[PDB]
Amino acid sequence: MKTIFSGIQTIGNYIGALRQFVELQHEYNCYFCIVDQHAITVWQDPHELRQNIRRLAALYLAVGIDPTQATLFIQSEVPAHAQAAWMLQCIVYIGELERMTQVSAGLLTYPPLMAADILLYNTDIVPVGEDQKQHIELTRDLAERFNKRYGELFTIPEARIPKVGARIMSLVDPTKKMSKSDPNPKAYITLLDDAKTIEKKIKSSEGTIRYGISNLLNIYSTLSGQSIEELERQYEGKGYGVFKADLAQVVIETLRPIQERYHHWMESEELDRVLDEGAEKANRVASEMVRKMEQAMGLGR
Amino acid sequence: MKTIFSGIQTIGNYIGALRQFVELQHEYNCYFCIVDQHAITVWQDPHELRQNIRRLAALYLAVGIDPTQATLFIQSEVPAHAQAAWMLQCIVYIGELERMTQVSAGLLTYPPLMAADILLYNTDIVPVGEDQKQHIELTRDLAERFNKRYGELFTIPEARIPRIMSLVDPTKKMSKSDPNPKAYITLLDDAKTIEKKIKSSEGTIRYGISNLLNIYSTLSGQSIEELERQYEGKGYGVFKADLAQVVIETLRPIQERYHHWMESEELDRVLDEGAEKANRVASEMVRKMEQAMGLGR
Ligand SMILES: Nc1ncnc2c1ncn2[C@@H]1O[C@H](COP(=O)(O)O)[C@@H](O)[C@H]1O
Ligand SMILES: Nc1ncnc2c1ncn2[C@@H]1O[C@H](COP(=O)(O)O)[C@@H](O)[C@H]1O
Ligand SMILES: N[C@@H](Cc1c[nH]c2ccccc12)C(=O)O
Ligand SMILES: N[C@@H](Cc1c[nH]c2ccccc12)C(=O)O
Repeated sequence: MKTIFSGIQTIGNYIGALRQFVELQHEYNCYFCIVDQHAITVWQDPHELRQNIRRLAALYLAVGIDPTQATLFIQSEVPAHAQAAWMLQCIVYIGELERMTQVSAGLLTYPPLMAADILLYNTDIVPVGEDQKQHIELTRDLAERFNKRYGELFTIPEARIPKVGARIMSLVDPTKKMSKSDPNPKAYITLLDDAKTIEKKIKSSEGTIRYGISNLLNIYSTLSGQSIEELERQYEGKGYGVFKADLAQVVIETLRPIQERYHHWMESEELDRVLDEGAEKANRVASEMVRKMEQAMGLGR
Repeated sequence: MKTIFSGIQTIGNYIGALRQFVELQHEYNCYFCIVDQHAITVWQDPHELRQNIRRLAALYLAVGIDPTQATLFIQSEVPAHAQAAWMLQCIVYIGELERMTQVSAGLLTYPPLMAADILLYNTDIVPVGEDQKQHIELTRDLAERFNKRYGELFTIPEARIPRIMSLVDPTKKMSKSDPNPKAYITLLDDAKTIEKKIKSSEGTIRYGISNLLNIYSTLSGQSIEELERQYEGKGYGVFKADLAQVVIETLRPIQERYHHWMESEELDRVLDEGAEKANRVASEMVRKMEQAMGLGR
């Protein structure tokens, strides 16, 4: 089976990145890494960090990520990551690092950690956007550079969101992508948003439902299963008011089961057990790579 | 006891640092790390590397380093090293790094790794020279910045070592890295090489001749005042012949033990026990670090 690696630091994420994973995970060997070591490249409150790792894990599970199916782990719990990362920072060039479009040295040297994340698992696909295209080009060069010197250890990874989905825009600025990092909470809808916020958020000159309206349609159709033409027919003479009233219900219906599970997980001692399994599985596959890598460089014995 | 940490990548060395430790290990908690991870910041042949790691260990044991006493281990075998290094590579500044007095990024980022090497063990002293003084001030700075943000978790380390020149250039310092193999005497140099190297205008033994006295004076236990006396009214030929014998006598039992360690499988066992011990101390420091930063659970 092919290998997929996703490193994770809104309904736009569910719909673009996170949704097709609940089933893709059945046809692929999937890894969902919570990159907490990448997160400290910037200022964190230890309490929020620790607590943000938890919710994320519980959310991926609440969404349908199956731990029997996929490997969901926390990056720092697999030391092979920081190990392979060091070896790769020894083969990478500063020039390469500074040329990175995107001060603590972590802001500069994190690219080799992201490459280690990927290369450790002999991954084939990396479900990332164009914003990470440069990071992938680089981990692909690093793999090639190492495979040529020491002989082939790595699969050269490819940048793909297999079965990718509609791009979700902001509710305040439909020319802007939906981002949880938005200063206006009204711009996005969070997977944990309560029925009432969703409604209010959805509620806030031409008047025709035909493909901001184009964003509400993309949201409506992916979430309801209907085609944009179905809905264009459905609302042929209808106003934005009832369309929105309808759309707010399909969003609440989607997030309800999700939110109900997120809470069971957050309360379950099974959450900690699922992450323990995932790091064991990962440490195993990763630990093996690290020693094949050292074997090749002449490290230790 | 106070903790001493030494990271290792001639007789100049032995006289300088390594020899005293044989006594010190009993009074201090000493760690002798073979920095194989630092070694890869520059081009290595995988075979020679793997090989040099082995002999360095055998040489240290052969010199008198007591494993029941100190901790001799290979850096790569303690993962906590690269983990702490990353955490410290996020608090260090690039500017800090770039002013580093000393291309592959390993050549710019290894300082945070060298500070972790030290900080992981709550080391009090680091027995290094002046060339590392910029390196130590930086690790004292990183520890400081960390404690003040998170709380008191590292002992601020001191750089103190509780000078032999080249034999071909007495204004230059002895260094294996000399293009000229006669500039130095290796610990493994045979008796013939030792003699030759030592044989190679005032003609008076008073303090390149001041260097020989210093080599002699300390491998012998005698003193310079007492050696000047001894060698009143003789010249360099005898002085040089007696001195080649104190050097052969010194290195001979070291070479015997070294060879025994090199084919003994107690070697791999001393190293296993060594990494095990390090992993224990370091691992705990690491989870204490992630605790302060909020990493994992
Ligand atoms: N508003 C959005 N619309 C579509 N895809 C998104 C949106 N927000 C995040 N993603 C995707 O979800 C994943 C999370 O990465 P990030 O871009 O940081 O959000 C990536 O693959 C993004 O491409
Ligand atoms: N030729 C030498 N003369 C005196 N001390 C030396 C000599 N070589 C090494 N040392 C000491 O032993 C160590 C090895 O030097 P280095 O490992 O390059 O920093 C240092 O701590 C020096 O202070
Ligand atoms: N760097 C990515 C997250 C990430 C870390 N490691 C990865 C490995 C593969 C894909 C993505 C990642 C981001 O900014 O969100
Ligand atoms: N960087 C040192 C060796 C070293 C690595 N880590 C260390 C920690 C403490 C003291 C020295 C070291 C050298 O150039 O030789």
